[PDB]
Amino acid sequence: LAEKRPPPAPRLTFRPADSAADVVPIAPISVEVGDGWFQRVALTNSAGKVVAGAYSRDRTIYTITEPLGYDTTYTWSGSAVGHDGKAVPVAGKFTTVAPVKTINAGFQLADGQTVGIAAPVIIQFDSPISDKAAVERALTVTTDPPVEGGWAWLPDEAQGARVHWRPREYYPAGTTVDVDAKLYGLPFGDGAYGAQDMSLHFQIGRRQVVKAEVSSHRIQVVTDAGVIMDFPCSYGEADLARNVTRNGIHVVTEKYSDFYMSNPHERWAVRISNNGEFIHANPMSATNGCINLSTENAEQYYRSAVYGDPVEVTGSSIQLSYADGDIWDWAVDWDTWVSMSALPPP
Repeated sequence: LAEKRPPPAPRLTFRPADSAADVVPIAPISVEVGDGWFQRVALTNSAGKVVAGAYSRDRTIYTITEPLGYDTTYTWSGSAVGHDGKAVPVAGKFTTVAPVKTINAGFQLADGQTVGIAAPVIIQFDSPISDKAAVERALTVTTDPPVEGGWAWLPDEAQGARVHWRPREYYPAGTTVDVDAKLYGLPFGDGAYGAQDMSLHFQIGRRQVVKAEVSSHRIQVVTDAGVIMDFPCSYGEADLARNVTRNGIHVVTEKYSDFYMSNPHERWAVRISNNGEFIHANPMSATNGCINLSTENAEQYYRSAVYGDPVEVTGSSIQLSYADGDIWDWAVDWDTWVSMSALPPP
């Protein structure tokens, strides 16, 4: 009487497909239907935590907005209505990748920390890294004002790989810094995967430069206010190479009102290298390896020093090197720094 052909059943498309394994936890997750709309859709993990997602306006595509765990099986549930009014089930599952190890990371600065104009940004991993190149492309640095700088890999330590970021010149005073590392779901190398996304905000403090000419027996501290400290001092006399204040731009890191160090008890000490070079107080009259001040002067200097303040050392036979230990970043040419990037340069 009135004959014809039955019309369209809905057509579900899962990205990722049912029973997929080794799914990367930051891949795009979705279920798309055709010839019909979604009545309900929801995705849960093995423990029944509902994962937040979102429909498309047409309500024919559902998508996950938050990223997933590792080594976790997720399942789909819901229905989509066809032109019938016939509801059809939306049901499926997949398991995310389960890496050999999650490699972590951690900046050596805190959020909101205020530092000197030569502060490097140091990320320290808790493992070696096959694809250093890939971990780098995840990194982003934003400064205000904008400033030229660059990532660079140093020799893996006993904790693991490490990477430093350095602006080519000093930060302008007051510069805000915002660094972002998108490492979650990131294949570091082999079956190892990045622990988690990281981010850091910090600011550069007042411009303060130290001027330390070994032959002058003087040290100067210079700021926006001008020379604010000119002190007589004693440098390391180049008679034995254990006892020469190394040459080049140093960076202040630690400081102690009172410390006890059984070398390779200080007062008002400021560390300017992991080789054990300090600016501090000690009984003298101008030699050694440090930079000696009167107790009174060392105290004045000390109270003004700040993590990341540069100390310019000049006129010395022995350049500051990797051998001296962190921070040896500013004691190499920009081109050689750029060379240490795991990606090729502009």
